[PDB]
Amino acid sequence: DWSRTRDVEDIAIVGVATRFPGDLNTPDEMWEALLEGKDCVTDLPEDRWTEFLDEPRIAERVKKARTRGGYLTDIKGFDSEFFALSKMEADNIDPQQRMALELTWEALEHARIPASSLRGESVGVYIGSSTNDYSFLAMSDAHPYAITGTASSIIANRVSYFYDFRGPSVAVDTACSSSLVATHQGVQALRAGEADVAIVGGVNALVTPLVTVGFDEVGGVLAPDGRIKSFSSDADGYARSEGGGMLVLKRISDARRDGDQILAVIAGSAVNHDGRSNGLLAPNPDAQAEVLRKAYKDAGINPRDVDYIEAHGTGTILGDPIEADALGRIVGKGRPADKPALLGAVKSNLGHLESAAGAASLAKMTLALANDKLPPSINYAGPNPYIDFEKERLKVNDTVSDWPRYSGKAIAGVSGFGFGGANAHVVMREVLAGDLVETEAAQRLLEQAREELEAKEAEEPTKQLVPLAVSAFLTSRKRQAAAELADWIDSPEGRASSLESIGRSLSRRNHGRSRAVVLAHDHDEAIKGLRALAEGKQHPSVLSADGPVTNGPVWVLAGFGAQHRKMGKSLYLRNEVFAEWINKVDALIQDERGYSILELILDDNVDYTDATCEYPIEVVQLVIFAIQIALGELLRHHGAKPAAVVGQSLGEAAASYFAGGLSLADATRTICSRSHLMGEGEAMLFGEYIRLMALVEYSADEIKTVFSDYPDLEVCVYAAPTQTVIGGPPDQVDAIIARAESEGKFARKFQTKGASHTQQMDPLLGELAAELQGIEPKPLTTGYFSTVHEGTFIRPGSAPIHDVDYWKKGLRHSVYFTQGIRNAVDNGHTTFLELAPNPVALMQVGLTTASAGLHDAQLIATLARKQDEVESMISAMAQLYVHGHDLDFRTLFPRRSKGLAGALDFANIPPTRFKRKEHWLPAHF
Amino acid sequence: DWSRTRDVEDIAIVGVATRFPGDLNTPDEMWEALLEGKDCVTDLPEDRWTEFLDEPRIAERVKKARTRGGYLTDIKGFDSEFFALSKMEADNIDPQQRMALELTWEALEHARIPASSLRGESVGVYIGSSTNDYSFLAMSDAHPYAITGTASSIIANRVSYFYDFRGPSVAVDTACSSSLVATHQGVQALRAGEADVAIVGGVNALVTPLVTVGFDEVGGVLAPDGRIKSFSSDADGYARSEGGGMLVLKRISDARRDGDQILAVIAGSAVNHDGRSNGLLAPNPDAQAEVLRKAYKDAGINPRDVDYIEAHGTGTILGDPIEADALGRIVGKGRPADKPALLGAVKSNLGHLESAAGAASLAKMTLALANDKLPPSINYAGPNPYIDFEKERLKVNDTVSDWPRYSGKAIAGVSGFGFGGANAHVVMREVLAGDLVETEAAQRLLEQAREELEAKEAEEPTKQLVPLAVSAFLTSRKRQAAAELADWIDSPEGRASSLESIGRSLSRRNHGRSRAVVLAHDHDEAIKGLRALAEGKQHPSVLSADGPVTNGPVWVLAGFGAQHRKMGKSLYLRNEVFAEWINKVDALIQDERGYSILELILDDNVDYTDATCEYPIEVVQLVIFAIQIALGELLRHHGAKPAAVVGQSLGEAAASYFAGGLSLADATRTICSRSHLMGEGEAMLFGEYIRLMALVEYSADEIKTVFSDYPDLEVCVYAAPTQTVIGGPPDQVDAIIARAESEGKFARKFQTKGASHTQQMDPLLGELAAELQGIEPKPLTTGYFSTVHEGTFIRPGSAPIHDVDYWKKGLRHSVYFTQGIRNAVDNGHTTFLELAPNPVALMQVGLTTASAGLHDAQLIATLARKQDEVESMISAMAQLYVHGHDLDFRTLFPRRSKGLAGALDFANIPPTRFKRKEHWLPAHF
Repeated sequence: DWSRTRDVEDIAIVGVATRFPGDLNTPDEMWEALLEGKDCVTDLPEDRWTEFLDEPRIAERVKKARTRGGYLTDIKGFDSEFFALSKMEADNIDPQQRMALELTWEALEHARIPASSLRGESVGVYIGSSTNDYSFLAMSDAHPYAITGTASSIIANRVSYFYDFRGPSVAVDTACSSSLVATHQGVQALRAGEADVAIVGGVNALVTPLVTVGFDEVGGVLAPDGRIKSFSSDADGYARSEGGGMLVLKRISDARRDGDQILAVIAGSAVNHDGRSNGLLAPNPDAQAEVLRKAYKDAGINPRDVDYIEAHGTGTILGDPIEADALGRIVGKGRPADKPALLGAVKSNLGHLESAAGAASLAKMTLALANDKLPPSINYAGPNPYIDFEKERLKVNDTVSDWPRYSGKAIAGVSGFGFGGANAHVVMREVLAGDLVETEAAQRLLEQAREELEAKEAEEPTKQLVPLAVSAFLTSRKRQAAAELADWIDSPEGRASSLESIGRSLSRRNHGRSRAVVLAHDHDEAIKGLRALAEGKQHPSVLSADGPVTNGPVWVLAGFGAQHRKMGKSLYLRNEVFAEWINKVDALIQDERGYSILELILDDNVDYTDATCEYPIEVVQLVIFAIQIALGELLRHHGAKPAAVVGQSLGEAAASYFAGGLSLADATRTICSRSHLMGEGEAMLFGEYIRLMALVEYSADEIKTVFSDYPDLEVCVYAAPTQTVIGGPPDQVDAIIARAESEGKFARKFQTKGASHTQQMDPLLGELAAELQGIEPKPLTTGYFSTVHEGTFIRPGSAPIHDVDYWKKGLRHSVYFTQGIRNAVDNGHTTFLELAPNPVALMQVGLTTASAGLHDAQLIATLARKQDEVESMISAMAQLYVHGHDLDFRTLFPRRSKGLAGALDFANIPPTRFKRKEHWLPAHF
Repeated sequence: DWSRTRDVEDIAIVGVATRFPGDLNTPDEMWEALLEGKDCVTDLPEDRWTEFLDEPRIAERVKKARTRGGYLTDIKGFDSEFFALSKMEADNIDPQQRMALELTWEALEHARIPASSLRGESVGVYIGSSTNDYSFLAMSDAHPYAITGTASSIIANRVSYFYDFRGPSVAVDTACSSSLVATHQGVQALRAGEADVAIVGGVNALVTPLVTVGFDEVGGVLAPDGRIKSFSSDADGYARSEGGGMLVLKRISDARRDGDQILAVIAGSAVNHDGRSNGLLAPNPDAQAEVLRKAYKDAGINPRDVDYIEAHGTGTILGDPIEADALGRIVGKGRPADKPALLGAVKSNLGHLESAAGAASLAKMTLALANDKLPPSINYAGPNPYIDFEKERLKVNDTVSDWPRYSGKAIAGVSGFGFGGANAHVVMREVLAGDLVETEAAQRLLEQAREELEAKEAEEPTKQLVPLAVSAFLTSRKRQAAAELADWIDSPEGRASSLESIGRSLSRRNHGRSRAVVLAHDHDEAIKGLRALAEGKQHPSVLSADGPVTNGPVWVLAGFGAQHRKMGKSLYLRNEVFAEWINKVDALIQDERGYSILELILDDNVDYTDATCEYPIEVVQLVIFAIQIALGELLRHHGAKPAAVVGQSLGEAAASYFAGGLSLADATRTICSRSHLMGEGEAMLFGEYIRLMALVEYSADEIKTVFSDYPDLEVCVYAAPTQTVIGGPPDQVDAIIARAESEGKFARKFQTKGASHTQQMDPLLGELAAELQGIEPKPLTTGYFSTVHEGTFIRPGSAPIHDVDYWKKGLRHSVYFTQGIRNAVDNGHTTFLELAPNPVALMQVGLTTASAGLHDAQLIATLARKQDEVESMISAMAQLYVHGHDLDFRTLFPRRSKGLAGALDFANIPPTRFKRKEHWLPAHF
């Protein structure tokens, strides 16, 4: 009978913003006032309308009028610096635009949706306004800036400009029901694409008495006392008020997917017109009946099941019976005498907000549905004698009461009728639960580690590290927030939080250009770091910056001499993404070589030297290669992406995969063949043709002059401008070591039996090439710095370069690591990230950057020896976040209890604070 | 690739209204101007802005400005009487509202959709406005009426009030692209229900120089000469203009169903925002590319197939290259160098209509698509050096040219970008052909009649009667239109019309309260009648009235003594609905009695007396009963519906079917059994028990006093207050005839062997009741006047009353025909319609109405003897239409060539004329 004809989604409400009379600037303040039954109407403030006063003719006319209603405590204040506006431009801005910008920010903050994440997205803005009062002050004389400020279209266009919204931006105007119409258009859009999020609301302002005087001149419209008595025997008119409100709307499927908290659900809505009634301003009950029937038909809900109606409630002796009649025809039809539809109006509390009444009504029901209480309707001294509630199945709820839930759930209706004839109705219902629902030995070692780990935790439970993010568009604002946050944490409410809720809440706040992160294990550490961050004092557990870096990060894949007894073990057990990719690489290696690496990573006795019989030279490279892949994909899972990559003789395979030149399977083949061939080749020869490598503190120019006396020696790696790795027979290297010592130059030996990038590789090329057949190089798609091609930068989209000859050249010939780093600095890159079990290449990079004139380079280190594998990747992510690099900070705080225990999560941290300064347009008249 | 993801309909355009500069008040004037390349820009009129002038400070500031653009010749004029507005209220009405009311009327008139037919329907109004200039004049001092007049919401709400629209009524505001946005919302609504017709457009007005001065103060915005040079090397700004336009939109399926002419088709549309660009007023090419891609994706059209683009064309040196760039990215991508997308802008002809540019652009393309020509773009002195048209696959069409039709059809795009960032695009295509597509002897006699009819037509072809309808809200306006229409008919253009096109066009005009109809066979007769109607002179071929009657018509089903040789024959051959229902009744009678009546109707020799062996008393009733059913259903087919019904001893069966008490089959059984039983019963007895009936000029009171001496006599029918039909033995009736003659009272005998409503029926009741078993009386659903229950009115929805005992009582007891008529007059009924082959009961009704004090009763007569069966039902329909009764006058002019020869139909009759009087708000400053 009343089911949907069209298959459409239900819209979800995730945010609310309030700027209503009575200092109701937040939903929490609004909810308390409604329960207490607060009358927010008050006399005209002494400082309002002063521009028109001082003229005896208009002044006495104003006094004769009523001039009593809801007025904002502060309307002139405005934080122009926050919204990037000049004083001259700000002074010529209608307060309607100011409210929209402020309300939009609060709504997203209330919805815990970072405003930065919505930049460039398809977000629609639908706002209702009717009166351009502010434009009258400008024309009293003026500046051209008043054209944009006082325009109605700019009310929404400006919002979509500051927040960078790429969706529809229109300002509707249906008089007293504009807010509901704007909500209707947003709901219809989301059901028909065209957007993913929608900001819907309305705004009004009483800047001049022209409209108020006009209504008083008509007579019988304004109440003498300024109080509304919706559905009462003492109705005598209404009073005009100012304010605004906003809502955030998303498809219920998206809200469930994204983890957003759902406060209420909009099942459907409808709008129509009264047509030819007994005058333009005379309501027509017949049309009101149709829109109610039209709305509930779309919502797929039988009106007999409704529990509460937020009526228009204009306190008119003649217009109230008409509204009740229509409700009885549709809503109050067939109901038992003991199941009336509760009735109420918010205008009794706040007044008649012309273009914002719908927003106030929607907010009231949204909070009521999110909670489980129905606030009363004040100013009810008895039923209207001209309305038969018993016959119409209605009841005016003038006391705090709970939802009857006739149908088992909560359903509400919001109705708003304009004075020109336009009508609208919105159907709302509570959120339901249904809306929240759509290798043998390796196992043996794995079980032992988990049992040992669990047993050790019982003796000493470790305290999890929590990164607390603080950000703002200015450093001064950033540190002010930290001090406010620290004070709240020290308060009993803060002490009663898990310290993971606080991080989760902060991760969902706007991530500005000036960013800071605090690494705290408990509340006390967080307070100390935040207090230090309140000023410029440094702190080991505090990361801070003043602005983002120009260019993206560079990933370094060296993976040489960075192995120890237990690497990749702790993070494998305590992380899933890292373990997942480790297994995938293990399976590929098992297919190729026939053995698993997990038997080595999980085993503790193995130290990769004399503990593994199967060519320790081979396994070491494979384990490092697997770790590099897992770390890179882990960073990708959190949103990180590399602008450029570079490797040093061992990470070329990993670098290719990250860039995109080769697939994971193809890259695994290259490293496996390279590693196995080197291991067997080194064991094949011993004593006769053995050649070892050593490190020498020499430059490229010095190497050419000194290699003349030593013909057989070759250059292997250009680690640093003043350092180089060379290989050759022990006698030649021994002489070089003695020669360098004679000149005071530091040198080493690396104590490594293996030797790559020398003549030993020559026999291996023939068989190496055959094994590598079948690989399919692809376009890079990412910046590259080939150490084998003389450190020449390669742009994304270039032709494939990872052919077989590429790997043979790298294995045999030297690698220009230092040259590539210098070229990257020339292009402007300043942040370098190393993926390895132990950072050893950062020192080499630091020397190159300093030699190139860069001394404040960002050297980020992944897993390091003798440090917890966790709490080191978290720090690496924080540094990327601080310096403006790509990172989804919300991924570090996954939700455990979605829809079950939301109270303990999402702590009540302080909100963003604005510095409001007077901005008004002088006038004399 | 570009096909639709969602299954949605294509929207059709059926009407256009224009109020653009250059006296372009009609599409025909607009189309001619575009072809001629007319520059509608002109200097400021001397009579404009005089209120602000006379002040030296503002006056010299205005002169220093440009003050050159498109201005309306007459803006103050307004026909308040037509729209029911007082002088005080009209003076405080913004011209934007006035244009919307006028444009809406013209659009429906252009679309040939009666505005009266849309009253109470789900019609949406979406109108774009940005500046409330008129409100500044009111506040210079004022009246409260300025609140409604100058409000933006009332621009659309007032339209939906005057025309009684029950759909959405909202006023959008997106600055310079509001008109396109309004069109977008209407298109989306129609695809998602919520409405059946949509009025979309925009309006602007230049009442004050405040906005013009502001732009001049900025500098670099307004052109010094006021001329726009869209896409030219001499672009130096633009000029502001005023005007408005409207369109009528319907789902293409509905337009095809209703016969509406389709001018163009809207495949799809889209809107978005520029986001954070280089300033609020700086356009963003990236967003423009997305909306074009977004729009064509919805339209299911590949952009490479577009043939013409109606660009924004603001004549800005910096904004024009940006628009071209986006077009090249999407539209001009992959095109051959010899297939460019033609480019043009209407702003060059009219100027920059802020909130009405989209309406002007849509109208231009709509006329171009309806025709087969592309108008040029004026002010093109060479391509812009900063735009590479060859590389972007674009061409500025500066000459009259035909559609290239790259894809085989015509496709166009309209783009409008606001100064705040909002953007929109609409895709249009021409209307295609595919869019316009989804009883033996009786036959022998039927063929003879058709051949004889066709043969007779050749000797003398009959001239078809055409009812010409003229109507208006006042008699004076009605007769003024007739004189204008008559003059046009006498003109060569009128003489070149079929005279059926003229009627068809008039049938689709608004049907007001004051209505008139002219029955003309040729043009000369129509002119003579219209000229007579121009004044109060009467004319036999002219039907006129000053206002509708209060209550609905009453249908009278007597069908006694109204048979002749050839009844229902001429209309059966020349009408389909009448023939259809005749056959259905014939089949039912064939099942019951076993013979067909068509053998009698079609036969000419039969005269229903001595020519039919099968009980002429029986066949006569059946033939009359069949005719009554056919006429009633024929009237229903044209929209007529009865408020009440009444019958006289023979139409009770037909009256029951029309009311709804009984089904057609059940009613047929009652008459068949009644007729057959009477025929056999009368033949059963002869001489001994034969009793005949006679008419006597006596009243009911006189009958009671006179029946004392004659015991056996009975009253049969109370035909009139002073007349009565009685039955009895011939001796008793003979004495009554002599007695009446002795007193001078007229009497007759009826020369009828049969006699009903007497003792002869008593034996027939027993068998009559058995035959009638199984009938299922139902609720009436219509007013009834039972002549068997003492003429007591019965309201609709009453319990069934047509049980078996009801028919036995009527057949045996008298019928109170006069009493029922008097009761109907008491209830207020004044129009009586008789369904019978020959009107005989009207005389009886006329006497009763006069006796009750009603002398101007509307007595409408159906088919009459010795008159053409056609041209008599047409007159009956005209009288119902004239007196305000329900009738779809469009059904009398069916379309023959839909989409084939539309030129010869839908003549170019004069349009509605308004009397405009000055209505302006004085101001001093």
